[PDB]
Amino acid sequence: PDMISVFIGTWNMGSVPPPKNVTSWFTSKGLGKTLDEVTVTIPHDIYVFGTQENSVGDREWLDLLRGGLKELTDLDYRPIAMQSLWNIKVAVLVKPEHENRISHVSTSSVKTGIANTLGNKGAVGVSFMFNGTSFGFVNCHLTSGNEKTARRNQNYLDILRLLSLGDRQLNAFDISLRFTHLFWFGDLNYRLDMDIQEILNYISRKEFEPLLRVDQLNLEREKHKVFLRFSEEEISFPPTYRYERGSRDTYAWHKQKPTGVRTNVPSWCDRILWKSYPETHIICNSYGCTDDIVTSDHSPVFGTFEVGVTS
Repeated sequence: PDMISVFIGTWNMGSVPPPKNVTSWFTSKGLGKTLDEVTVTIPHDIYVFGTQENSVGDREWLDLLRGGLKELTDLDYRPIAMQSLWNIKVAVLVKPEHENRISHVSTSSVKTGIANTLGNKGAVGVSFMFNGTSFGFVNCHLTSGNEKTARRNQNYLDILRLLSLGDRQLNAFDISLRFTHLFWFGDLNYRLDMDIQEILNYISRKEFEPLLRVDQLNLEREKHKVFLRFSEEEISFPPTYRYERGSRDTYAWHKQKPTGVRTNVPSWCDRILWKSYPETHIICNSYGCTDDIVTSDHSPVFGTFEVGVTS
């Protein structure tokens, strides 16, 4: 073809296995810029899944994917690559009609953290050539905590510099330049710079712009300190973190435990960003979160893209 559809899913699963049905994730049905207004489920050319706090072993986890897509699309999707760094996992699967259109499949992982305290923070990446065009997919999980924006940016640049995706002719290059299309997603862990009470009312009024204007990620992009020249689809879905398990009508922003009280204001922790080489084309058609996948204190986020490929 000339254009291809690429699904990207990122989901911090909360150290807890997924439920049997996660169709909503795969089909971009939920809140935000969604595909609720389609009934024929049209398969995508490439499926990319990023997860954080994944308790499922690497082998078992790719089976569920392969199966969920076979049951949704009737096609035996071929897995191209998988990378894990402890509980950070990414997998890429492809429509069988494109298996031999793919080459130079690379994988890498990097453990961010100058004295990374728990040490489950880092990234995993895969890169490959679809016909003549090269792709990169970075799934990461950066430093947690409301006040740790500085550590998150340092993690970003550490991933940026120390991750060896693609082949080694691209090495003086940096990741934002090694690839035709570079998708960066995961639990970036940036939070809202506002007090609990105002955040909740804005969410209850469905007024998201006053919240997005104090989102830490947006702020540090606007200070030109991270993700320089990356794009993000505008966000029109509620913060995906953090919910009580069981449902999606309760932000667990102040739960007391024998390990200390945790005050995490609702935030858009889970993001899909992208950067393309100039004069190359890419359009985002969905960007949202599900509202029925309840196993995790995060809700999964989806993004679909039409991407141009050569031949």
